[PDB]
Amino acid sequence: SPNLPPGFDFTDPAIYAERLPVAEFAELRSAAPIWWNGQDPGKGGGFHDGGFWAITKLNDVKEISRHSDVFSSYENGVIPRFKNDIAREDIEVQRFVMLNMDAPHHTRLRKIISRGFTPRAVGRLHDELQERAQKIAAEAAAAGSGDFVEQVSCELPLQAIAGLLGVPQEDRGKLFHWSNEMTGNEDPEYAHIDPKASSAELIGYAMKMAEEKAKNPADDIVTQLIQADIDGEKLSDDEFGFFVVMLAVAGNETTRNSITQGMMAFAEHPDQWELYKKVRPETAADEIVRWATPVTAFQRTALRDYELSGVQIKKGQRVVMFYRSANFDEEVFQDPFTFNILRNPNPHVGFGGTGAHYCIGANLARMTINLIFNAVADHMPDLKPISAPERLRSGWLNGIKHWQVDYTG
Ligand code: HEM
Ligand SMILES: CC(C)CCC[C@@H](C)[C@H]1CC[C@H]2[C@@H]3CCC4=CC(=O)CC[C@]4(C)[C@H]3CC[C@]12C
Repeated sequence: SPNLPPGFDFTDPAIYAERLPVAEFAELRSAAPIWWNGQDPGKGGGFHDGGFWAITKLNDVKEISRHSDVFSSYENGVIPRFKNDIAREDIEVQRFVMLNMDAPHHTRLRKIISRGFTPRAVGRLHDELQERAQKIAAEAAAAGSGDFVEQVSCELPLQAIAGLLGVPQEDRGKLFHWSNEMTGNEDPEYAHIDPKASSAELIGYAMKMAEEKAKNPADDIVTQLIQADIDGEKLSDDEFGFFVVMLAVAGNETTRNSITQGMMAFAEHPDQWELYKKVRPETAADEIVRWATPVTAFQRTALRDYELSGVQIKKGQRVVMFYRSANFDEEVFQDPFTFNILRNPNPHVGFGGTGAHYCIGANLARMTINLIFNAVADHMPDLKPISAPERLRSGWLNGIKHWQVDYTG
């Protein structure tokens, strides 16, 4: 049996508020790479099934991710932890998010939304995003010091997703705050905010945008979605609203945490920061995503009994894929605990295990990361931290809320 504290739960948001449980994941990969993480009644983060299988090795993450015929996103959704008292209907409403759909309906909605994330569509955004990155870093730098998360990390992904959606840059703050409220609900900084109401506020905004784009269509996702046809029928209001929920959250709660944690890594590894500033290599974004693993974990539910790496998984049981563990898998990566911005091949699973749900934003994310680090290297090459990062209290999202830095060092 692995050497862990009795009752230890790898989805416990109390851990992530303080730290990433790196030695605990390392202990599972060594001792029990697929391991039954039991959960006491009422302590299941919204699930009441006694616990789940912790999946810690990259090969097993791929096998689950790539066989969605067996491992369902729809049955319990993919988020493995909510507040302990969330109502089951409030988990099930998240089946209106494409991330939580299975084929065939998943297939139809993904085919539509992917039309706006083609490699040449993303490549067409380069100059715009570059111009924004330089402005963001110049403005942060002129302030001398401050919160890197708010001044640097959040802006470029937030502008990017607002521009893609068709949100006027003037209302971009609204998306960001609603996304933070919906994903921060277990953190004391978001105390007294009902995430259901924040979802409803964003959805209401999305419906205002749908009326705006119905009269004034434009080259943007809201226009695309309200015009979409599935075999003759428009997206339902529920699916349209939750499309914007999903996109606002993916846009505002992933890339910014890779950027904060990439800069944390560069502060800890000055060797790699000098190399980055000189060469600006095209492999840096992927090492930043491996090192940052912005999504710690997503889950699936077995639709039939299934043998995985000698372990018998039962129909109806949850498997929780710890990307944070897989991205440090000693049998995959040469020196996983070395931050190496030249690492290649780099078969990390920051964007999941591949298969039907693979991140549609991955190339956008990598562009965003490269553009913002080039701008930070240009405008604040000697930045240094002032105090420790403040981590988000979440049992699946690996967030940095705030991080005080001196842009001058
Ligand atoms: C470094 C940044 C990002 C990370 C680490 C990340 C990570 C992920 C992960 C782990 C998944 C689940 C994949 C799976 O289950 O196989 C996913 C799905 C998805 N992501 Fe990303 N993401 C990032 C940025 C973005 C951005 C910027 C957007 C869009 C603007 C985006 C849009 C989506 C969408 C729509 C899905 C659902 C795809 C589906 O279910 O078919 N992501 N992402
Ligand atoms: C990487 C991206 C694709 C991830 C996107 C995950 C999104 C869809 C998830 C993450 C947290 C989820 C929210 C959790 C809080 C919550 C409680 C409810 O009672 C209503 C639904 C909401 C408001 C959920 C809606 C769907 C959200 C916003």
